[PDB]
Parts: sequence; structure tokens; C-alpha cells
Amino acid sequence: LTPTMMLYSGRSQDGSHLLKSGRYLQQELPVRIAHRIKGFRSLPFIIGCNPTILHVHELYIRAFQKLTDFPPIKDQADEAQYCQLVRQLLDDHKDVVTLLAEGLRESRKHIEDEKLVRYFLDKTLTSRLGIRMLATHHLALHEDKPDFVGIICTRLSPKKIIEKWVDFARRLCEHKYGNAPRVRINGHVAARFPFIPMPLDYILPELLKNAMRATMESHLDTPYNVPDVVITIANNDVDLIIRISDRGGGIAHKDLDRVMDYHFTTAGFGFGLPTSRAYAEYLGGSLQLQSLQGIGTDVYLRLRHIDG
Amino acid sequence: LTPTMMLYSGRSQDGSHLLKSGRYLQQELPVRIAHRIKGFRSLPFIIGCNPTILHVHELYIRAFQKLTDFPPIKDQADEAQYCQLVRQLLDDHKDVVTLLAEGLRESRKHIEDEKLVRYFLDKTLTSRLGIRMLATHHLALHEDKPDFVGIICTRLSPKKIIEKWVDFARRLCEHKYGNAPRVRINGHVAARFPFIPMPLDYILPELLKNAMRATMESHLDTPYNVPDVVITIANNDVDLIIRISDRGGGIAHKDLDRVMDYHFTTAGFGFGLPTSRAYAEYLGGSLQLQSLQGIGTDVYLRLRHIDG
Ligand SMILES: Nc1ncnc2c1ncn2[C@@H]1O[C@H](COP(=O)(O)OP(=O)(O)NP(=O)(O)O)[C@@H](O)[C@H]1O
Ligand SMILES: Nc1ncnc2c1ncn2[C@@H]1O[C@H](COP(=O)(O)OP(=O)(O)NP(=O)(O)O)[C@@H](O)[C@H]1O
Ligand SMILES: O=C(O)c1sc2cc(Cl)ccc2c1Cl
Ligand SMILES: O=C(O)c1sc2cc(Cl)ccc2c1Cl
Ligand SMILES: [K+]
Ligand SMILES: [K+]
Ligand SMILES: [Mg+2]
Ligand SMILES: [Mg+2]
Repeated sequence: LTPTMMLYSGRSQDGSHLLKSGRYLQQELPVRIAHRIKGFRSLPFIIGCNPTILHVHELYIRAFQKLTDFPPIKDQADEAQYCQLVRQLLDDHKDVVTLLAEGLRESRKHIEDEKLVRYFLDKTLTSRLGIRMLATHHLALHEDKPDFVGIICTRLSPKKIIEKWVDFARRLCEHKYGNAPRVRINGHVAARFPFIPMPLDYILPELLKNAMRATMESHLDTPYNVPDVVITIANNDVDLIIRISDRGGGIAHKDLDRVMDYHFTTAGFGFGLPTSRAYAEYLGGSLQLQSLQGIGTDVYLRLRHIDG
Repeated sequence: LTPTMMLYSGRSQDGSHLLKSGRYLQQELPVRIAHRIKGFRSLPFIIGCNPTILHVHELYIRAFQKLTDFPPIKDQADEAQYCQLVRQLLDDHKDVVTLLAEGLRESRKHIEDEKLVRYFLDKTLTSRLGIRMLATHHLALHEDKPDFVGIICTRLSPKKIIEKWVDFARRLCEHKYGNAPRVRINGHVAARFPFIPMPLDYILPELLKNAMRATMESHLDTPYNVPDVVITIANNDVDLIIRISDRGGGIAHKDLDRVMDYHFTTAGFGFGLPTSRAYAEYLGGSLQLQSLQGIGTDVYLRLRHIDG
């Protein structure tokens, strides 16, 4: 399970579990979308009037309308059709974070209470992550991947998922700087446990891009020889901790209180940190930074284990 | 002086004080209007979209535009023209409280944070009172009323101003119920001191209408014989206290925590109490209620004396 939300791990011969899942989505999602719509309605007028914000607002209204218009799920035939609608919405909404970032960038300056946008984005993006997890889980329940029940991996290796995103971030970095730091992984490298990869897929690349940009930008004289990023995995009975340590010079004192703000960037829109922290906390975890100004940064991602 | 705002009591032979006053308004008002416009811009979208709210928003923008368009005041000729604009705006904006009450009535239900409207109305209505006091003072500086310097009365009798509003409220009450309670005034009935009547003119009739409605509605069997409203004046070196005591049955326990809310009424829009308290507090005073459920209510208006 996740916040106020359960991921059904049930399997059934008749496929009755797909019906149960679909029915669950149909009770759960419209309410959650409705809350987000209320969120748009309460946005400060000048932000709510932004055409890009209006577009997302309308997308959410349209999502609510489609889900509520969909008939009661009675049989596998209905459920199959329902999955089509779910796939459509997941796709129609795939650029929502980008749209919000864009619509909010200028318009948020025109209000006074800056805490407002932070609260709206935290609440909206985390609710969205939840919606997407539930929807994607339902679709995945049709899949027959070994080691998966829906989007729940029954034997996730943190080392493997880290390596996947390391390769991804190194590719981006190499394309931009001609090189990329190597990454060493230590600690509980052999750990394997039930876990939902999705949040890691969101968070890991954000933290890795940060460490790599910082490293390259602080070693412009020696792009061909930069210090490794070092990642430590700690697996215990309560949580999983992933520490990502760079020698990229640190987060400057004058920036430290701003890096967690949406839209703050020293370079994207500056969303990597605030989004990652919101997601971690939403899931019962945390994201903490330790800056060694002049040397580098240690970033600690903590995520709670799945309860059985 | 009043909050962050000074009422110029200067008199001058050449009339140079009118120039100084006008110039002061021209520096002060646009900023204050601008802050109120920012207030409209930050209203929750769904409220800001209300056509009546939009109308007031536009009125404020138009007021800002006109003041800022008006040329620098150089001579009595300019100042005379300026007074025309001031009179126009005072008049164009005379129904603003009513418009806000109307535009907010339904739309405020659609947001979550109810504290929001209270804060907006408190801030907007008090800023408005300040704007109107300054504008009206400037115009009044042209007048030659004995005992007045602008809107500042140099020898206000609280008994006299109370009697003025007593007659007014009794007329309304009599028209509605066929009778009205008599009002007795005691305490410092002979008090006279420098004071700005304007806030009393706003507040006194609101509190008197309340006491009289309560009295009539609790004595439906004997409309021709209802208990007096009793008003006590206490004048000291710090403040003026006006206690208005009725035998109208009290404010019920179930209503007590709601009577200070805008839009709450057991019957207007339900604005008398929250507006009166906002105004009192804005001026450094207070408005406090003591309910004797089953008997009546004591309402205490406190306003600070003018500093010399
Ligand atoms: N490991 C790090 N070392 C040094 N600076 C960092 C590090 N991580 C983050 N920062 C700084 O923190 C700022 C904000 O990070 P972030 O929120 O992830 O936005 P961004 O990287 O600038 N753009 P985005 O692609 O949206 O994430 C960066 O721009 C940097 O100034
Ligand atoms: N002296 C009183 N005795 C009994 N009830 C009172 C008294 N004063 C106020 N109330 C109650 O408080 C409520 C709100 O008062 P108020 O804010 O002044 O709005 P209102 O009188 O209902 N309408 P309005 O014309 O806008 O002022 C009233 O409707 C009554 O229920
Ligand atoms: O905003 C989003 O990303 C999504 S995906 C998604 C999928 C469904 Cl089935 C319903 C709403 C919804 C929203 Cl809102
Ligand atoms: O809202 C109001 O009542 C008023 S009276 C008024 C008079 C002037 Cl001169 C300027 C703005 C202004 C406003 Cl805003
Ligand atoms: K940021
Ligand atoms: K009220
Ligand atoms: Mg980033
Ligand atoms: Mg009233």
C-alpha cells in the first residue's frame, strides 16, 4: 500500500481480480481528480488565468468527466475498454509537470504569499504520482513479467535500478560535456526485496543529473578526468537509504535556502529537488542534503520498505 | 493621524496647505490602490472570476489609472480639478462593500481555506476606510465648519453622535416592527474631545440596528412595550468606550463562534459585526461581545483617543 491508497497484489484464476481492481480505480480516481480540480479553482486568480495553467485545469476536468461518464464495470469486456481510457489519460497527461512548471514560472511572481505555489505544487504533483501509480498498477496487472505483481517488484535490486539510471544520466552528461563522472556503488550491493520502482525512476535520474552537472561544471579545466560519484546503499528492516555523494564543489551558502524551491536553478525549470523531496515524503520517506562548500554534496534519499 | 496615514490639520493663509494635502494624496493613494489590486489578483481563481468581483477589481484598476494619469499638482487650479476627480471616485466606489458582499456570497463556498475571505475582506475594507478618510479629509479641508478641521472634529460629543444614530436606527426599526426600543445614555454624557466621527458613523448604526432587531424579535408578544437599550459612555485619557447593552435575549451558544464571520446572518449580508470589528481594530481599537444567553448582549466598542 501507499498513502491512503492500496496497490492490490491479488491474483485470481477467473480474472476476477482485474474486475476488482478496475472497480477500485473507478471509486478512487474521480475523487482524487476532483480534489485537484478544487486545487486549480483555489489558485490565485492571476495564476489561474495563465493559459497553460488553464489548459491543465481543463485536462483535469476532462479526466474527471471521462471517468465519471464510464459505465459501471461489470465484466472483462468493460474492464478491457476501461484500460483503453486509462492508457489514454496516462498519455494525455504525461507532460503535466512541464506544463505546470511553464504556466507557473512567470505568474507566481505576481502574488505575495510564495508559500502558496510550493504547497500547490507539492500537493498537486504528489497526488498525481499517486494517481499514476494506481493507474499504471492496474494496467500492469494484465502483464506477465517475472518478479512483478502489477508495478510491485517482488525482488528489486537497488544496485540494478541505480545502474540503469546511472547509464541514462551519463549519456546525457557525456552529450553535453564530452565526458561524465564514473559512478561507484557500495554498501548493500546484493540487496534484494519487494519494492515499487516507479518513485525511484522519477527520483534517481534527477539526483544523478544534479551530481554530474555539478561535477562537470566544477572541473572545466579537466573534463577528461573528474572525480567519481559515489553511491552507498543501506538496506535495513525499516527503510532503504541511497546516499549519492559527489565532489562537485557543494551547494553554496547563498543558494542553500533556495535550491529546494520550485523554479530555482543556477543553470530545466529547476524542479528536480523539490519534486524529488515531495515524492519521497509522500511515500513516507525523505530527501536530505549535506553541502560541503568547496568540496561536494551528499544527498540522502530514504524510502520506507513495503509492509507485509 | 491614523494607521501609516496622517490627517493633516494644518491651516494656511495662502492656501498652500491644500496644495500640500493634494500632493500627499497623490503620493499615498495610488500605492494603497495598487496593494488592493494585488489583493484582487491573488483571490482564489473561482472567486476572482465572479462577475461582481471582476467589476470591483476593474473599478480599482480604473481608480489607479485615473490618479496616476492626473498631472503633478502645481497650483490651486490643479488642486481644484483634483478635488473633482476625488469626488468622482468616492462616488463611483460608494457601493463597493455591497458589491464585494454580493460577489463573495456564493463563490466563497467553493474554496477550502475559509480564513482566506475573512483576511481579504478585513484587509480590503479597512484599507478602503483609510482611503476614504484621507480623500474625504482633503475635500473637507476646503470647508469652513466650526469645530472641524477637515474630517477631524475638535470637540466631538459622543452623546450627540450616538443620539444621531439612535434616531436613524429607531426609524428603521419602527418602520419594520411598528415600534423601537428607547435608548438611554449614561456615563460621561458631557464628554467633549477631538475625534474623527467617520468610523463612529460606520459602526454605531450597525451595532444599534443589531440591538434593536434582537430586542424586537425577542418581544413579539409585546411590540408596544420592549426593554430599553442602554448605552454607557466612558471617556478616559487612553480611549473612548461605548457599551451598548440590550435585553434582546443574547447571542445563542451555537451562533457565538459564527456571528463575527462575514456572510453569517440569522435574518443585509451579515456584515455589520465583522466590518465593525475590522474598522475598530484598524484604528487601534476593538469590538468585544458579551452574550448573556436568555437575557441580552453587551457590546463594547473601544476607540483610541487622538494623539496631540
Ligand atoms: N549535487 C549538487 N551539487 C551542486 N549543486 C547542486 C547539486 N544538486 C542541486 N544543486 C544546485 O541546486 C539547484 C537546483 O537543483 P534542481 O532542483 O534539481 O534544479 P535544476 O538541476 O537546476 N534543473 P532541473 O533539470 O529542473 O532539475 C541547481 O541548479 C544547482 O544550483
Ligand atoms: N445584540 C444582538 N443580540 C442578538 N443577536 C445579535 C446581536 N448582534 C448581532 N447578533 C446576531 O449576530 C448576527 C450577525 O450580526 P451582523 O454581523 O451585524 O449581521 P446582520 O445583522 O445579520 N446583517 P447586517 O445588516 O449585514 O449587519 C445577527 O444576524 C444575529 O443573529
Ligand atoms: O495528471 C496525470 O498525470 C494523470 S494520469 C491519469 C490517469 C487516469 Cl485513469 C485518471 C487521471 C489521471 C491524471 Cl489527472
Ligand atoms: O473603494 C473606495 O471606496 C474608494 S474611494 C476612493 C477615492 C479616491 Cl481619490 C481614490 C480611490 C478610492 C477608492 Cl479605491
Ligand atoms: K530547484
Ligand atoms: K456576521
Ligand atoms: Mg536538477
Ligand atoms: Mg447587523
